[PDB]
Amino acid sequence: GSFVEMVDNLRGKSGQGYYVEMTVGSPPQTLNILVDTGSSNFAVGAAPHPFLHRYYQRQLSSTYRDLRKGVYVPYTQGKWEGELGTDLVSIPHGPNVTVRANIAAITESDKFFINGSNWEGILGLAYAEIARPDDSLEPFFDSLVKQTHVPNLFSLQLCGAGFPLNQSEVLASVGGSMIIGGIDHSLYTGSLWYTPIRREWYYEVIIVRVEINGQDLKMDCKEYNYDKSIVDSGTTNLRLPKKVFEAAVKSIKAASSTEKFPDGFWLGEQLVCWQAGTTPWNIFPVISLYLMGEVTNQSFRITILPQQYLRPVEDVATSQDDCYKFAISQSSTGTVMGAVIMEGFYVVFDRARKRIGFAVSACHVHDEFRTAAVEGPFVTLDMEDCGYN
Ligand SMILES: NC1=N[C@]23CC[C@H](NC(=O)c4cccc(Cl)c4)C[C@@H]2[C@@H](COC3)S1
Repeated sequence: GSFVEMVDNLRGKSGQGYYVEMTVGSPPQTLNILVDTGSSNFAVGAAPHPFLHRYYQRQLSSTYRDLRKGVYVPYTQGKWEGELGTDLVSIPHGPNVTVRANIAAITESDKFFINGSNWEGILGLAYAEIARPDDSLEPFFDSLVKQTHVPNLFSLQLCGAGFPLNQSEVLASVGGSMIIGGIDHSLYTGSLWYTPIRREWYYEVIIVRVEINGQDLKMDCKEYNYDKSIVDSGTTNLRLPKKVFEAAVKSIKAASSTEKFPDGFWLGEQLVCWQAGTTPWNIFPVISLYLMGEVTNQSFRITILPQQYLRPVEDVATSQDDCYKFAISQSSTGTVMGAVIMEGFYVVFDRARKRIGFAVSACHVHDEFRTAAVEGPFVTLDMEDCGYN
């Protein structure tokens, strides 16, 4: 029904990530922690860094436990390195519980703590199979569910503002809700539709059809999920496999062709600005992603507006102009439905029943002519064929 104490517990924005307040150690040390469904490690800055206003101090925690194991976590656009341990951990605006949980204490990093992003750690909410160094390292949400009576389910309402937020504003604004252990009915409208989690590693789903303004992209559906499709709040953009990305950009280009933009716009590098309030939303197409249903030969679709895929940024100069970057980009690791897609929907991570549910978000950005949508059913065949092996 309602989990009031948890509503409004998030802050941030798609460009810097959305975070939750957590406490670690005895006495409690307060940190802001990235909410990240595309990884499985609870990891927190543990030594001074130019971009950390605070950090985990283990010697000040009487409940700290040293696991005496190192962990090294490199990805393409950055990396972190640190020391494993356990401690006591709470979420002040979450359920009224304290659990013992694995903490990776981060001792060295690169391009990980971004300047004035406001978070000091990351909460990987995906399954043990992609935890580092191996799956024996129990992810925070598993610890929580084993140690308390909190149901095996969480739900995310990420709220994009629709315009830029300065650092004072980003700190003062409510950025959404993470409901731990439940579904809050005031965070969405219309029905929740559910798609099966294909495999408990990332939050993996299957896309069976893509449309731009109703026009079927008409690729073999295996391309849409090559080599996987995941829901991932720790990534900004909607990321698409090279072949899908090329065909989608061609289609979006065609549909918006009454204005032409620099190639740097479509590559997500440079911004485009219009005079205050004149953004031509209507020239940009909607994007529908059809997902596999729970019922045999039944799918459903989530529909997003350019208000989701054009990400609001502050102008290079100083103007009153409304400026945006193109928040769809190329991926070599399969489809990634990031913050900008998730901002359109209430997303229910139903671990217990091995499914993800989507509903129109009560805080999604729209205009008077269109809104985001979650609709079904559609009769679709050979949907298993869309998955990659
Ligand atoms: N899901 C993933 N998590 C990882 C840690 C978090 C990283 N994101 C950010 O710092 C970030 C920055 C700005 C906006 C947003 Cl939304 C996120 C991305 C990493 C990639 C490799 O795995 C680890 S993908």
